[PDB]
Formats: sequence, C-alpha cells, structure tokens
Amino acid sequence: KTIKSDEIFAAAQKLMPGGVSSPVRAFKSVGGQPIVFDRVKDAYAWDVDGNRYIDYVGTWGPAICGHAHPEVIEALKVAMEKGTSFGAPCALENVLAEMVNDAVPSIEMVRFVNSGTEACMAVLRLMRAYTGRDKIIKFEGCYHGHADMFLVKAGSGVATLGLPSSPGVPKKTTANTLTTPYNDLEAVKALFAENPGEIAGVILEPIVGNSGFIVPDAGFLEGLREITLEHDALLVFDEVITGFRIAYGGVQEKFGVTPDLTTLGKIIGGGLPVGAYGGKREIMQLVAPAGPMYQAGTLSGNPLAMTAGIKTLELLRQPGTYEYLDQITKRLSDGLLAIAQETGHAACGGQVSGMFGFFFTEGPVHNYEDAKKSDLQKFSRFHRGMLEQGIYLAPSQFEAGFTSLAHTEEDIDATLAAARTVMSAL
Amino acid sequence: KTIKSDEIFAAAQKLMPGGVSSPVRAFKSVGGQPIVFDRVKDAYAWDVDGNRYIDYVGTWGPAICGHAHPEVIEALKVAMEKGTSFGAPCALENVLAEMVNDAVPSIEMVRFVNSGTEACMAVLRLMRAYTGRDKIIKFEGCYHGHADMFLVKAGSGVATLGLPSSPGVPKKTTANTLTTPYNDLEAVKALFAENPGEIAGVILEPIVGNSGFIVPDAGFLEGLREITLEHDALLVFDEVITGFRIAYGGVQEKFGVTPDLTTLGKIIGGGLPVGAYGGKREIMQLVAPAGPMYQAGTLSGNPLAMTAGIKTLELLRQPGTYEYLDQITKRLSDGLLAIAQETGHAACGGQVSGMFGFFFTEGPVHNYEDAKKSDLQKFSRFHRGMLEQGIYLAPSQFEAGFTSLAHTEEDIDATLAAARTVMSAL
Ligand SMILES: Cc1ncc(COP(=O)(O)O)c(CN)c1O
Ligand SMILES: Cc1ncc(COP(=O)(O)O)c(CN)c1O
Ligand SMILES: Nc1cccc(C(=O)O)c1
Repeated sequence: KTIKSDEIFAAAQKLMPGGVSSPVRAFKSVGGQPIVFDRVKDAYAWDVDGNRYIDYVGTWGPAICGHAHPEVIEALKVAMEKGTSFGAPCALENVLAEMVNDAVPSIEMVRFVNSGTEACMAVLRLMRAYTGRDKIIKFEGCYHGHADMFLVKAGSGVATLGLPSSPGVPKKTTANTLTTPYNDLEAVKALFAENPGEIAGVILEPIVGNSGFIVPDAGFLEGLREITLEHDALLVFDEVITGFRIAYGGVQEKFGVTPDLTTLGKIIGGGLPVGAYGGKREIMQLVAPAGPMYQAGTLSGNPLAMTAGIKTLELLRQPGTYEYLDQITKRLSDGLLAIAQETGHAACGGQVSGMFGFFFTEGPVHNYEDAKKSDLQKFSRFHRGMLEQGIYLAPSQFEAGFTSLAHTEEDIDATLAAARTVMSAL
Repeated sequence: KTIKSDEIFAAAQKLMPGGVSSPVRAFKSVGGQPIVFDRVKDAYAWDVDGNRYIDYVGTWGPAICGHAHPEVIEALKVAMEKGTSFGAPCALENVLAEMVNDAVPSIEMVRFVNSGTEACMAVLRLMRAYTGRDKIIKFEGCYHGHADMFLVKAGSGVATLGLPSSPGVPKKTTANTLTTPYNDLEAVKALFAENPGEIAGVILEPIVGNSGFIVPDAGFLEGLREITLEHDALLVFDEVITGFRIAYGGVQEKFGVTPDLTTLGKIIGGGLPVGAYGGKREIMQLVAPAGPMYQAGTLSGNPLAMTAGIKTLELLRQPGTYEYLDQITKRLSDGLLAIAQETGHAACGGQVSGMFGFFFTEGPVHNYEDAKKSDLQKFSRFHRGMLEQGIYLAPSQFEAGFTSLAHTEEDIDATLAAARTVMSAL
C-alpha cells in the first residue's frame, strides 16, 4: 500500500512542476507512482506509509557511508550551535580544501560552490577564459548540470524519458558545444581536425552514470589525454558522482589518467548542498578575486557543509573502505546477472567499487546508443516488482545504482532473493 | 589584533583562489585584511581572535531572524535525526511550497533549487522558452548570479573589484543581453522599439542591493510592468535579497506591482543553501517533468533546507516583525546621515524595512553611475575604523547593509556612537 504517498504526490502536483523538485523523482519512466520518503538510516529508507526498503540510490551518491551516519550527525549538531552560515571565511574551509587537494591528483587549488551544476558551469567558463577558445566537446548521454549554452543531449533525468535537452537556450549559444559518442576516439579526432584552434577542451564523466553505468574502453581516457595535450586543449573530468566513490582519488586515481580540471559534488557535501572545482594552479588563478573570471556564492563554504564533508572524508580514509564496497557490489552485480540468465532474460552490466549498472539487453553497452536498446517496459515491471519486494532502485534504466558502507552481506542476499522472485515472473 | 585571521587567510590563499569561496569576502577594496569568523549568534559575530562585532551583513541576507536562532537550530537538530537528504519527495517540500505561494503574489507554482544563481539561471531559460524570443534586458549594477548571460555590467563583486564583463563567455551568448541604466524608462522603451519582437522580457532587482542600496523612482516599476505587457514580454523580479525582507511578500507586495516570475533565495533557506523560482502557472508548466524545459537538482528540496525555511517563515509571520525592522533601521539610517552632516562629510542613503544603504557622496543616487561617484578611499577608512570599533559592515561601498530581528535598540545606539568616533577622525 502507498496510500499516503499517492495523497501527498497528488497535492504536490498543484504546488510544484510535475510535483517534484527534480525530474527523475516523478517516476515518469517507470509508472508514475513515486513513493514519498519519511526517513532514511544506514542502508534503508522508510515510506510515509511505513514500508521499509533497502536503498540502492543513496540520495543519488552522497550517502556512501550510509544514511544518517552517527558521526556525521553528531558533528553537525555540535557545529550548528555556532551558526549555520557566516558569509565570511572560516577555518573549516581551509581544512576541507587541504583534504581535497591531498585526495585528488589534478587538484592543486580548489573553489567551493553549492552544487555540481554550479561547479560544471564555472569549469566551462574557466576552460574558455584560460584557452581563449569557445568550443567545447562533450559526449552523448553524459550530464554536466543544466548549463544553458552546453546542455544538449544530456543524460540523467533527460534521457530518463527520452527528453533531448533545453529549450530556452538559443541555437547560437549552443553552437559552441560539439558532441561525440562516448568511447569513440576517432569521432573526437575528427572534431579537432575539423575545428583547428577552436576547441578549449573536452569534458566527460570518467565513468558514466547518467546514461546507465558505462565504463571507458581500454585506451579511451589515455587517448583523450593525448589529443588534448597535442592541441593545447584542456581535459576536464566531471567526478561529481565518481569522486570519492570509485576510489578516494576518484577515477583519475584509479585509472591513472590526470585531467587539468575536475568537478566534485555529492559525497563532498556529506548530505548537504556542496560542489567544488579545482585543478592546475595556473588555471585556478583566473578565478576571482585572484583573477578576472567572476564566480560567486553566498552560501559557498558554509561551516555546516564543510563539517559534513570533512567528517565524511575522514570515514572514507579508514582501512578497508573501498575493498568492502568492491566486494559487496561485485557480489550484487554478478548475482543479478546470474539470476537474469537463470530466468531467461537478456541482460548485461557491471560495477567498479560501489557503483553498478544493470541493463535489460545483451549488449555489451559502450555508449548511450547501445544503452537505448534496453527493454524499457521490462525494466518498468522489474522496478515496480522490486519496490513491492522492499528494494528501492533508481526509477530509470539510465541511472547507475549505488552501494554504501552500511549495506551488509545480508542486505545483498535479501536483494538477490527479491530479484529472483521478481524476474521469475516478468 | 587580528593575528589568527592573518595566519588563516595567508594559508587560505595557497589552497583557494584569492583565499576565499566568494570574491567579496576578499576585502580587496578596503585594505586586504579579511577577518575570519569563528561563530555567530543573534546580532553578533565573533573573531577567531576573540573580537566581538555587531553584524550588519547577516551572512548576506539570510539571518533576518538573527544568527543561530534557537527555534531554527532546535528544528534542525530534530530533523537531521531522520537523515539530511532523501533524493525522493518528502512532505516538507509541500509545506514550504504552499507557504511560498501564499506569501508571494505572483507565485502560483514553485520549484526549489539550491541557490539564487541556479534560480536566476532557470528563470532566464524559462523566459526564452515561454516567449520563443532570445533577447533579455537587464540593468547596469544589478547582479543575478554568475550565469554567463548575466556577466554583463554586473554589480556586487565585479563592481567592488572593478572587474570588466567576465572572460570565458562566448560573444554569441553575451550578444543576447541588452542593458540599460537603472531607473531609466526611456532607455528601456528605446530597446524595445529597436528590437521589435525579440525581447523575451526584463529582469531586475525590484530594489537594488548589489550596486549599493537603490530604490526605484516613482512610476519606474509600474512603467516596466506596462511596457512588458504591451509587447507580450515578461517582467521578472529577482527578489533573492528583497524577498521576505522588504515585506513578507517582498517588493512586489510592498509596492503593488506584480511580475510574471520571481526568484527567491537567502532567507528562504534559513541559513542553508536554498533557492527558488516561480510565477504564473501557465509559465511554470514548461518546467520538467511537467514540460520540456529541463532543469534538475540532486539536493533540491532536501529536508534540512525545507525545515529551516519553514521555521524561518513562521517566525516572520509573527506580529510586529516588519514594523520593528523598519523602526530600528530608520533610526540607524537617519543617525548615520545626521552624523555625517555634523562631522562635515558629504553623504546620502536611506532604507526600506530592514535594508539600508549609505554612500560617501551627496547624491542622490538613482543608478550605478551615480553610486560610482562615492569616495571609495574614505569608505575604506570608514570601514576599517568601524571594524576596530566593533562594528562589522559589508566590505564594499556597493553592497546594501542588513538589519535583523535580533538587533536591539542598544545595538543601534552603540553603532551610532562608534560611527561618531570614526567619522570625527577620517
Ligand atoms: C556527472 C554529473 N555532473 C553534475 C551533476 C549535477 O549535480 P547537482 O545536482 O549536484 O548540481 C550530476 C548529477 N546528476 C552528475 O551526475
Ligand atoms: C539579487 C541577487 N540575485 C541572485 C544572487 C545569487 O545568489 P547566490 O549566491 O545564492 O547564488 C544574488 C547574490 N549574489 C543576488 O544579490
Ligand atoms: N555573490 C555573492 C553575494 C553575496 C555574498 C556572497 C558570499 O560569499 O558570502 C557571494
């Protein structure tokens, strides 16, 4: 039963567009019956109707240490006694900044913002100001925030319902954005050859999460690194989802490729609204007040967000953190793929650390186009069935799933048991 | 003494651009020595060195009820026990949304975001999508976040730092931003006459705060309302600063002019990162997932921000709230102007509710150009002198000052006494 949710969502539709603060939450691609959360803790989420779920969304990435972690909460209660926002510098900004610099290879200087969208927006402007060029290359199926003159063929909630991008933004403004298929080096080389001295750089999700879970093919990241250097263009990694999840130093640390600039978000805020962008010192020097490129933020670097980020990173620095994530996630992933086979359903997927994907198609999936061959109607029934079995999964075939340090071996087994029950039907 | 601040700021400059998360905190135009806050409460702020100040910045607008208000803090402690972020709908979103709709005249449907920048960015895209036109009119000296099209004749930091239209912004996109001086109706009419059928609408600060405190001349707002209707263009009010401060319903309520869309921020977050944009239902229907215009936000509508906003608005709904603000602020404003006269310094200013301005120039100030005639060197000495006397003012001549419900009659008197001491020197 979802009586209270239906009631609250119905009322919500009269107050907010589509009745949500964010598109993907409306469940448009899986039925249209969203459930309203009341509280979350560890690896679970609870309904406004009392239903308990094993959560695989983790508020979309931030809850890697588990929901309402006791130490994060405790640190927040103590900090807010001093005020939630200053509007002036505080020591905690220095602490988190230093922690981020040590953690992320390419980051020598950082700037805190309030969301991944603000960070990506700032990084685009910075790419152009530093190179003096206007064109940017992005990949189909990737999402870097709703940046006006750039938001085109984005993933996330956009691809959730087959939505393209925009409108609003003029066609002239979006002419400075080039697109190519993810994992396609040749397409990228062609774009440079065809636009000599006009590409500021390339921005991408080192590991895709907004058009399903997609890993880069061998030599793809290395390839992009080489071609950008060859044309004095910048290589920008959007690690808003991957940062601190794939590895403490993100994908750039794990796979050994160092970008010039990287954006961070989610986990770095420990649950609160936070974003960040940084990279080579010579580039960050253009950011005001040090440089001419203007970018500001009233609540940027507020003590509460800083406190939550610091505590979250300290927890991740503990022994066996990423080993545990990889272990339970592989068990979850393989298990799902074994069950699909045993029940006769074509499927593929995979995982790296605490991030996984599962598509209802034989694949393999190398790009957004491949991802779109998935049987969306089957995913819809699968999703509803799992929900009824007490498992909460992203309400979209084009969203990667997430695991946390709070998920236990038993939670995993219970999820597999539920998946067998569900797929046996379908 | 500011030993600890100098030490922390020095280290900060090696970790973050200019050593700050936001340009204005820089103190560039006032000496260069920012003070690092440790805590804030009621109407005061405390140094990392132990110096206590009577705060007139209020973290730039949010702290209208005073810093660390007991009821807001208490409501936050209880709420976070349930988790800081869900990534799914929650009942609290419905509550705040409804409160905002009742409070703001033009708002029939609302969408929550994470900052004023995100709200203004969404509202620009919406203006264009709804009208099918690309050009926008903004005023010199106004600030609507750091979205690209807005970095033209921007106020706030850009003004303070004497920066030009920001670099890294394609000429293509900037070409769609038309500007005009504030309070100049004729200039606005000319822009329409010169661009038939291309203006989506006009966006402005109903009462300016980012190029000093500037009130609209008689008939200016009414004039803009009439010309926009005449050409089927939209009138957009950026009430990120004015919302809930000038009046419960903002400037639109106070001055009787109803826009088509309005952006909110600061106060609505009660100290946490929050933004919002809403207006006529027929326009908000284009926002995804209800409409084609895509705009998302991971932490948008999170329970902690919602809880803080709700509590803050309930406090403001209490009897005598705005009367008290107007009373103590007028007393502060007039007092400052009386002291400048008595000590022989040319000055002008004013206030509306809990928002005031003070310029070192005879004025009057009707626009950004007038504001720039202010003696910045004198302001610099005035600012430092006040700081040494225990009064914390915005580190810029182009930033409006703020008052709170926690400021007492005695705090005001102590500020006037300090101003006499300071201006007697200079
Ligand atoms: C790769 C990437 N970049 C940017 C963002 C924007 O994040 P936020 O909502 O925090 O602005 C997201 C969230 N979908 C993302 O996945
Ligand atoms: C009128 C106005 N609009 C929008 C903003 C952007 O606010 P935020 O820092 O919340 O992005 C500001 C503050 N710079 C503002 O003063
Ligand atoms: N842009 C802008 C406006 C006001 C305050 C701030 C801030 O960092 O405190 C930034």
